[PDB]
Amino acid sequence: AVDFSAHPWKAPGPNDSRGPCPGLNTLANHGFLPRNGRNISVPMIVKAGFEGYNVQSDILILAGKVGMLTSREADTISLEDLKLHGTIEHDASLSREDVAIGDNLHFNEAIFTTLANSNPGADVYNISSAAQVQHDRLADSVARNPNVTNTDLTATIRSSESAFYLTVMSAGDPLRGEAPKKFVNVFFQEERMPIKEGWKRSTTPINLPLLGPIIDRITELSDWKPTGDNCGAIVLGPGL
Amino acid sequence: AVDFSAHPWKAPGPNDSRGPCPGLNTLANHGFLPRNGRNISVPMIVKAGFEGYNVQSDILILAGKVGMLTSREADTISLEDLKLHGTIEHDASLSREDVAIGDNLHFNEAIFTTLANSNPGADVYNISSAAQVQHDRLADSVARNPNVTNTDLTATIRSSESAFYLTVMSAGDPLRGEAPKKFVNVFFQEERMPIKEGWKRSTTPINLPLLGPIIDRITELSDWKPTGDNCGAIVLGPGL
Ligand code: HEM
Ligand code: HEM
Ligand SMILES: *[C@@H]1O[C@H](CO)[C@@H](O)[C@H](O)[C@H]1NC(C)=O
Ligand SMILES: *[C@@H]1O[C@H](CO)[C@@H](O)[C@H](O)[C@H]1NC(C)=O
Ligand SMILES: *[C@@H]1O[C@H](CO)[C@@H](O)[C@H](O)[C@H]1NC(C)=O
Ligand SMILES: *[C@@H]1O[C@H](CO)[C@@H](O)[C@H](O)[C@H]1NC(C)=O
Ligand SMILES: *[C@@H]1O[C@H](CO)[C@@H](O)[C@H](O)[C@H]1NC(C)=O
Ligand SMILES: [Mg+2]
Ligand SMILES: [Mg+2]
Repeated sequence: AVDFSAHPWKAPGPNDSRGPCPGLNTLANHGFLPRNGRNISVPMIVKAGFEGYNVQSDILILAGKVGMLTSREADTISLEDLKLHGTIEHDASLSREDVAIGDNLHFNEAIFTTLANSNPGADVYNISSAAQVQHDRLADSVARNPNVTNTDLTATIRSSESAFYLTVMSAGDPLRGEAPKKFVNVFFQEERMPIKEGWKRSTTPINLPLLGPIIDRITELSDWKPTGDNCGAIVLGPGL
Repeated sequence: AVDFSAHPWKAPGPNDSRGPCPGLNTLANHGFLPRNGRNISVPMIVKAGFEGYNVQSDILILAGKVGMLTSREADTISLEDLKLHGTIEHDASLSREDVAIGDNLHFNEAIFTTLANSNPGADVYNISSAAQVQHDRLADSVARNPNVTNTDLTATIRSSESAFYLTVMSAGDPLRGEAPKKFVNVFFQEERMPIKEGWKRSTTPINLPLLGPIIDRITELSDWKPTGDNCGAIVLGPGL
């Protein structure tokens, strides 16, 4: 029984490491991960994701070990390391700019406008709105970034990230693939768990069987096509 | 420093986990890594490679974290996990068969014949012989394997592996890029440190600055050329 009162939100300090991921940033901001954002292992991510969000080890082990590639350390990262373009970090993010034409690390309100204005007339974001947002963000990158990378891999990662905001920030049934806008907006804009606002950790485990169909449905509805070579190669370490 | 007398060679039993890598298998056979070949983390690899071979953390962290992708565990592998084709394990190996046409895991004497007969007339293997062997092994895979994969990435990994046998099994000066055949043959054929034969751990650290030029020279002298998509995508986990 995690006591969320024992995990208060605190804004990061000047020497706290933060990355392009609102999920991990939010866990650090509540002390489920180290508040300094440093020396974070995959076991630590597994535990934090379980405690904070009820996200299970299947997805966190897979994504965590890919994330470990971004650091120079044997078995840890700093959250900022995860900005390394072409490992996980990709163009056509929901709340960050493309690395070739801007800042791929920090929350950007102008970029976030697209998500914030989605699913007009409803009080939730859902699978169809998530797909529309992905379509529109990719169109923006294609229009403004001549170095855009858009592949089967990046498209799948992008749908995974949309599935995450729809499930982790849901009103309590992640299967629904819908989340209150008031929760998701706090998650992105403040990297805070919207506890005041009425959010509670899912009592349903969020695992790959739960996320998989949501991911695939978002992709299907997004009118997606690859760009260029469609090469699914990742960057294997920093510096290279 | 390191007590090699506390690290005797013992042949693996039928249940001991062993992989396609003679470097890690040899460390396990001397107990620098667990003799059962299981529950191995990147920190353990870093320590074992330092103690056994004077290989430094830079290369072992980079390679080790890519190797961790081959298991389902948060921060460990079994050595056999590393056989996963298309993460690190590749066609045109020095001592193993290609997975599409044979056994990509165990030492194979028929395959090893090419390396064993290289640098005729000399008592060492060196950079030019290593390059010739790589050329010949790739030609063999191209001739006989209808699913052969040959990319910039696999070529670089193959040259890295050649650089490893030339440096770790050297007669004490790894910069020379040459190793006694009597040492290298024991390393491959027995996965044993050739201590009775007169081998000693390098007193010179083996790191990426040392290996990089050897790797690049081997590639250069092998007359390597791209043969197709040349898409350097790795497999990011088992079962995918
Ligand atoms: C295994 C652990 C994790 C790793 C290594 C990781 C890594 C990343 C990285 C590198 C990005 C930036 C990609 C980009 O937009 O360019 C990202 C984005 C994202 N992550 Fe995570 N993540 C993890 C876990 C989670 C969790 C548990 C959530 C839960 C809500 C989450 C939600 C998101 C979202 C919504 C984005 C999109 C941000 C945007 O498009 O602006 N992640 N993640
Ligand atoms: C960082 C840790 C290591 C990992 C994860 C690793 C992984 C691997 C893998 C998966 C292979 C098989 C590739 C193939 O031939 O298809 C391989 C081959 C090889 N490794 Fe390692 N290795 C590591 C460290 C070392 C060390 C310290 C040496 C020292 C001599 C070494 C020497 C070799 C050699 C010579 C081969 C070629 C075998 C052949 O072509 O038949 N490795 N390694
Ligand atoms: C943690 O990460 C830093 C790099 O940010 C590294 O220098 C340090 O050795 C790591 N280890 C600790 C403090 O356990
Ligand atoms: C998303 O919500 C909108 C507005 O209520 C609705 O028209 C649409 O059908 C919903 N889509 C899904 C997948 O529920
Ligand atoms: C695996 O290694 C961990 C960490 O060192 C240890 O706690 C555990 O007992 C090991 N398990 C086995 C099966 O040896
Ligand atoms: C390798 O050894 C052979 C035989 O002694 C020699 O001809 C060749 O020049 C050597 N190559 C290098 C790079 O030393
Ligand atoms: C191997 O290549 C043949 C064509 O020569 C193809 O029919 C077969 O599907 C390939 N197998 C794999 C594992 O891709
Ligand atoms: Mg991005
Ligand atoms: Mg192989």
